[PDB]
Amino acid sequence: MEVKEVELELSSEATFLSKTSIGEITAGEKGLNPMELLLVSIGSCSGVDVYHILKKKRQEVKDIKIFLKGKRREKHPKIYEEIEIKYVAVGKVEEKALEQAVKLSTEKYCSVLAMVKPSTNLKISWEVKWEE
Amino acid sequence: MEVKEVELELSSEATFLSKTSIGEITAGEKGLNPMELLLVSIGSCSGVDVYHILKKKRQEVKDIKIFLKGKRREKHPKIYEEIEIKYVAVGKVEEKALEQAVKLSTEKYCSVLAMVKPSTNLKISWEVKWEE
Repeated sequence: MEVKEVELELSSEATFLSKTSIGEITAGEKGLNPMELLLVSIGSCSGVDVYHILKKKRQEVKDIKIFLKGKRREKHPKIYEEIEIKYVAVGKVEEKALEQAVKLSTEKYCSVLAMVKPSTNLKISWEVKWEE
Repeated sequence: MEVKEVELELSSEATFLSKTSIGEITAGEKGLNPMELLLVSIGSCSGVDVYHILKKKRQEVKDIKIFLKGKRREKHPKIYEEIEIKYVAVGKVEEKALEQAVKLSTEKYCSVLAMVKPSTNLKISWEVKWEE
């Protein structure tokens, strides 16, 4: 069982300097918004999967853009009732390759997404911009 | 329904520059680790709750340290089978005040934590270091 550890310490009002393996970032009221960070966590996790999968399937990736939008419940806790994720692959990428990468990631490989899926409505979409 | 939005773009191999409301951070294989970021997201979210609650209940906070440890499943998706969160309040803080803040946060206010709770075993603990 791989162990992941982070440590937070108050830096400013309701804000925390957060120590991770690569460095420290400020998260909180006056720093990176916590719920936006959750989306970044989801996007990067899945993004890592899509990148490796597209590469394994011989696609030529010039760039990968991932857009995430979350709609929060109005009452506490204000979790995301819905999360929209749109994947845009740029380069010589076949739509079928991107679809496989997205589905394997969202349904099997991305750990962050697997942890929140049961608590929200996930809407996934994707598109390719063929470029040389 | 408040809407939160972030946008990611490939920056280096399997890494993404992630645009949020305060700025951009690198998340991925060569940047902030995605699963460590989830822990930072959880810690800061809850941390924001604890800070405000302790303040409302007239406690004199000199500092707040939050330690999070996650134990991941060995098979995909490698979600956290367990997440340990330890809250340390420093200053003129009564243990009862910290307990109330932690429980209200973990059971009602923190949105990030509410989204992953159903998928893992959460172990919460706390302590105060009385300081003047």
